[PDB]
Amino acid sequence: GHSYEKYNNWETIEAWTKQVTSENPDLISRTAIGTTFLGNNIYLLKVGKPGPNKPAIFMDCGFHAREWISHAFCQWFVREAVLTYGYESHMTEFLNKLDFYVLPVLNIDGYIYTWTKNRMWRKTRSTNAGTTCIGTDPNRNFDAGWCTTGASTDPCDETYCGSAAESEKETKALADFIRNNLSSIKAYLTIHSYSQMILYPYSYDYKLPENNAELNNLAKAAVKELATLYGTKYTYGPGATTIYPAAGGSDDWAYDQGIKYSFTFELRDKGRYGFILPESQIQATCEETMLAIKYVTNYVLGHL
Ligand SMILES: CCCn1cnc(C[C@H](CCCN)C(=O)O)c1
Ligand SMILES: [Zn+2]
Ligand SMILES: [Zn+2]
Repeated sequence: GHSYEKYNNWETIEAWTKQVTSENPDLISRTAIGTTFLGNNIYLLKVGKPGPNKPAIFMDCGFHAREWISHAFCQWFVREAVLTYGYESHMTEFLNKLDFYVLPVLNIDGYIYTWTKNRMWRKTRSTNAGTTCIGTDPNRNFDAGWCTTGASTDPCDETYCGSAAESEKETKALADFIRNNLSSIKAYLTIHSYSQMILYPYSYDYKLPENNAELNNLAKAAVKELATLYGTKYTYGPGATTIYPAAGGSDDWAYDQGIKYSFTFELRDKGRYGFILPESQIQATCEETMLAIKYVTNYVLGHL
């Protein structure tokens, strides 16, 4: 059975994508945007009250298999949408005016692998020529400074960028969906863990986006909002001044497509538990993260 306060295996998440859709037909529709290396359907939930020509926000979770709190967060976001639509002013305004494309688990194959064999798996589960080493880092596989600094050319590395940009079925599917819906997607949010940061572009080169000042003040404000609940401390900034290079990211790629609000969220903790964040922190982590995501959503809605 599914629980929003526990980590759910893929079979349970997949069943939940179907059930949450059938239980909430006037707010949610489900599609499959492609299949993974292992043939699993990559489900996408479109959350919002259907209406003519609505702007959208795209959010994905589970790029990196071991970052289980990310997968939990996408599910919590849907939980919140369903639960509070009609019961709280902001969420119902959000669902009435915007559509949210929520991709709960991008790297399904890796996620399954973290449940069956290796809790610390990160990459996809595709095969690489000339080696028995498996997988490509999906967040080094986008066409954004592809395979430059911070992305490894070695297939045995955790940061391998793949044989080519969009070599992975999962990243090709995501990129295809975004390119096909570029005129409506106004923001791109990608959920990861750990380290408690809100990043924005650029991580493939030492350069700053043209709307750097705007993104910095929004990230700063979202960090402040997140902290109000439990005092959790996040850092933020463009990759260029905040982290070491990490070329081939989807945030940078989405931004270079023209999606001006493109953010990577790295959730709890700061390293005590790292990727193995206890289930007892799911609720609090998701609740505080909701405050930042809603802050960003509200901002986007006011900046259309
Ligand atoms: C200990 C935290 C490590 N961690 C895990 N996941 C991430 C997300 C970044 C995003 C980089 C900007 N595209 C990355 O893919 O490197 C960081
Ligand atoms: Zn990650
Ligand atoms: Zn709540």
